[PDB]
Amino acid sequence: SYIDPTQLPYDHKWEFPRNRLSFGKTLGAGAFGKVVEATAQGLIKSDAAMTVAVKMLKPSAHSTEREALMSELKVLSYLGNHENIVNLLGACTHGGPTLVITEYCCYGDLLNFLRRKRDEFVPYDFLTLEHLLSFSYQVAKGMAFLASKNCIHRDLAARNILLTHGNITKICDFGLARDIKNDSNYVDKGNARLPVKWMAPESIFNSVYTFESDVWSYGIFLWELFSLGSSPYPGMPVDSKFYKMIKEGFRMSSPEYAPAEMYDIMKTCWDADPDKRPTFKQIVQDIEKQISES
Ligand SMILES: CCC(=O)NCc1cc(C)cc(NC(=O)Cc2ncc(Oc3ccnc4cc(OC)ccc34)cc2OC)c1
Repeated sequence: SYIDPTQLPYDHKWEFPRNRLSFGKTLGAGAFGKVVEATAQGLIKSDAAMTVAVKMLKPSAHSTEREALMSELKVLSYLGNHENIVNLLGACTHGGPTLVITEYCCYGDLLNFLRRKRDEFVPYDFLTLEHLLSFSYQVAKGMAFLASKNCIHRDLAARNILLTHGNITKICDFGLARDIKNDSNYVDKGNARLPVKWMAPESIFNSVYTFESDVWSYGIFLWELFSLGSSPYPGMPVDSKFYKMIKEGFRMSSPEYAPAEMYDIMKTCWDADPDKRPTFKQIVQDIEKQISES
């Protein structure tokens, strides 16, 4: 962490009346929080209703989760509106519990979209390599933006990327709105339940989260993307042998649909030395080159 989100301001330009929100289906839910679909009235100038996604806490939440949701709101408010990030539309801080209102992404999380389109994929409404290459570029653009705003995501994965109109991918963070206890992609590591297969060695062994640890996770995201939604390190459990192999330089082979030039990006993201890993800006530039050559 580079910034203290508790020292960030909350612009009351974001404040929305909670009486104007009609709650619908649950998009995602965890132990202490949820993401719910809602209709927001008078959010538009013409007073036309619109579909939004509302993140909020469950009555099960404690003061830690209440602080975490307020810091999340202050970070989302601070970041501003970028095309490859979920865009904050408003919030309800008075009259009750905190409600973080964002745009609704038509097609949900990228992981489930990739698994759904797996059997309807062609390299050259069919999913293609052109789409995958555009998703990899958009995620590095969004991540390059967060790094410039001194934000470390800490949980970069296909599950925390959303797909909307015109094949636009948006970085999100379900966080407390994800059931990490029942998600096999989160392992028990001490007092925590962490996404070990997406984590840099320095994050696992020293709990260090940098710009470079987020780049490692991006390399895992790329493997997921070009494997069409497969789980990393297939058939390998998170045990004593797994940590040993990662420290010994073992890295996954290319996913089945990854261009050789994308696997090169993956290999550099997974360098044991964080200083030898590319920046998200270098990655954007690298993918730009690859896209232009197509
Ligand atoms: C955690 C603490 C912190 O400081 N974090 C920094 C940080 C950084 C960034 C880039 C984003 C965030 N936060 C969010 O992105 C919150 C959030 N995440 C997913 C959400 O899920 C959905 C949003 C929109 N549409 C959907 C559609 C769907 O199925 C159709 C299904 C789900 C959806 C909704 C939602 O807010 C309401 C937070």
